[PDB]
Amino acid sequence: CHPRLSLHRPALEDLLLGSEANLTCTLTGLRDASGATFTWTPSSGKSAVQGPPERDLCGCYSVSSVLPGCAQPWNHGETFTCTAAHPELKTPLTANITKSGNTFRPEVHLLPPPSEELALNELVTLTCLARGFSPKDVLVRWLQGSQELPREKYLTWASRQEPSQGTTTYAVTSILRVAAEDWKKGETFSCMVGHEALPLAFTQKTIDRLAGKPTHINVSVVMAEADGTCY
Amino acid sequence: CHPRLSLHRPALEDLLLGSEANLTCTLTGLRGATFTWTPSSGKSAVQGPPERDLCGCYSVSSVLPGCAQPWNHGETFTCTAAHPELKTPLTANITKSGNTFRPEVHLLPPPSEELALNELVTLTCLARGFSPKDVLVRWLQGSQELPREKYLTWASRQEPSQGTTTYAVTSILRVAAEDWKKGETFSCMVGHEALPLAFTQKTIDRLAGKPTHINVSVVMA
Amino acid sequence: CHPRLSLHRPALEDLLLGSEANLTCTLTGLRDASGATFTWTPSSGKSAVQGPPERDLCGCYSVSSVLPGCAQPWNHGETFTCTAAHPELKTPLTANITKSGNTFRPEVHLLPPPSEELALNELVTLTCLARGFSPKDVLVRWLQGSQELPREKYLTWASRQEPSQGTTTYAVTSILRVAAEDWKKGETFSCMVGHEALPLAFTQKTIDRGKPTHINVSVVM
Ligand SMILES: *[C@@H]1O[C@H](CO)[C@@H](O)[C@H](O)[C@H]1NC(C)=O
Ligand SMILES: *[C@@H]1O[C@H](CO)[C@@H](O)[C@H](O)[C@H]1NC(C)=O
Repeated sequence: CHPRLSLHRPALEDLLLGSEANLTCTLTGLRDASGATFTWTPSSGKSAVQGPPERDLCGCYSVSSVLPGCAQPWNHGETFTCTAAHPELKTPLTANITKSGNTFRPEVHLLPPPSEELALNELVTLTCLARGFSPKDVLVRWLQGSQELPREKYLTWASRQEPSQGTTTYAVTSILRVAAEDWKKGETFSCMVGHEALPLAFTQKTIDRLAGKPTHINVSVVMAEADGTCY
Repeated sequence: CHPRLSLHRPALEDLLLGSEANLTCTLTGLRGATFTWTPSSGKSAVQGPPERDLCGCYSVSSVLPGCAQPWNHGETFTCTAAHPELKTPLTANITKSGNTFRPEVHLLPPPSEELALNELVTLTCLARGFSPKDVLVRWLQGSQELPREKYLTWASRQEPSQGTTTYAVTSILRVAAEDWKKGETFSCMVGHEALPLAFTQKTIDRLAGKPTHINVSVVMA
Repeated sequence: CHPRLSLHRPALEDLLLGSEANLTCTLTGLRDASGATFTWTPSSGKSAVQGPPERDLCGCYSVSSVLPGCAQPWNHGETFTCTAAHPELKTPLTANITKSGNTFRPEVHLLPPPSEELALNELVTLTCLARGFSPKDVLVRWLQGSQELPREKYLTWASRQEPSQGTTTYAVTSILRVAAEDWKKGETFSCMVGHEALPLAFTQKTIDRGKPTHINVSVVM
């Protein structure tokens, strides 16, 4: 069928936890093949390698090419443009992308286990909610004590758009299931959220047994010398 | 392109609420068609009036109506289709699922960091541990059901265990702080196949997250 | 005394569990010739099937038929008609029924357990109360935790009419007794109420061991 061309921003985990930041420019809907080429406006090292094509719906050619080393121009607010010409269309196509403006930072919340899970004494679950952030890219990582847990032990959903009270914002959730003996020893668990709009690119919250559905509040205030010639 | 057919279970929103439960046998082809179910059941099917998709095969489908009871009784349905552009007549079949499990529903109180801004408070509903992945989530305020455009539910993913295969889902609802202060109640209902009464409900209000007792001691010495 | 004809309405249990529906049209009063054939105004393919002439006392052998498949036109608001022909009645008569209108949503309350029997520590009584619904049809079931109890552990009264301002509503009650051991431990219980004026066909209220907060403030000099 008829072709199309798009442009994709770099992935979030490589801009936060990494060094390299590859853009990409793809070309789908091509009939058989091409000996095509691309165009990038900053080209101080633009080894735009292509690689092999893939096979798409019913039979289609889909080839693409990436551009390495573009982290600090992306963070400074620059602009990138891709444009390709090929046999199987009349005119060259074009596309552009830029770093987003007018963003918001998330509100992170970590919730204690429900009351009826603590009685059966087998496993408990903790919930991590992030809310109200403007681009839809986000990461979630869990810790036990001060050591990171492996990725295959929890479940994270996707970022979706919430009902509107003004500006459009997003939200995401996650749950982690831990042993009910570690909750009663006094171990602490922590939830980390990384986003484009946060100051140092990560923030965290922490919870344990004494903080959350506490059923007891103990506080003792001692004031030593209230009548004591304050100079 | 390529020819391919499938069957589809009836939708849960009509198996649970009001019994008009259809059963659809679709097919992608014409690179006139027939269908035949193994229960004849008197009332014949309809042939789909043949939308095409994605520059490819002009797809046609068929719908057998009235399958609310024998789906629940445990029968088997098969659909066999035929087209001139096919070598042999194709087939598939579908039944009701075995070894099901019922979900555990929890409604969580809002976080303490949020009530100090006087804007809106958020409530969180969680359903966990059910084996067939079809489920419904609805919210209420008192007795009035809220419209669908007022809240947000996610998809029903598969949770990481090793015993068997179970699933989970979440949902949030943001209500006004003045209604939370006034003492109104909000509910979360969940519909599933494996529940004996098809629904279960949890309720919450501004109390019952409040602590049991507080001990303060000031020592002026 | 006269051989009378009547018409019923479908039972709320299977109408709310969704799988089928019935509608029965009765003639009794005299043991006559069993030429009792019955005429229904609509027929959704499968017509009426009369059973046996079911026996009764002192010659009052009844004759009555029932057609199946009356979920969708009954819920939409159709108007059904029944008439019979058996030789004693030479001039039979019309029987029209209709889904009721102007319904009210009920109010359900669960009351905690009087401390007079809580002092004795043998058993406690829980009371579920419904009030303010327009037709005289309910379903009351009890649960514990997330498991449903069998129907022989509790009793339930019938639906009386309350006298109040202007219009006519109704009320039901029931009573459950449970061991004080796990109730002291903290096991939770719940009461469900089924009605056709509710949007999702059910409501549910739970209860658990309403206490306020204790506050201890001490100053030491
Ligand atoms: C980016 O592309 C859009 C077309 O989607 C165009 O309207 C806009 O002017 C372009 N901006 C730049 C800076 O090229
Ligand atoms: C029916 O479906 C089962 C699996 O769902 C399949 O193994 C079988 O071949 C099908 N056909 C029959 C029983 O004719």
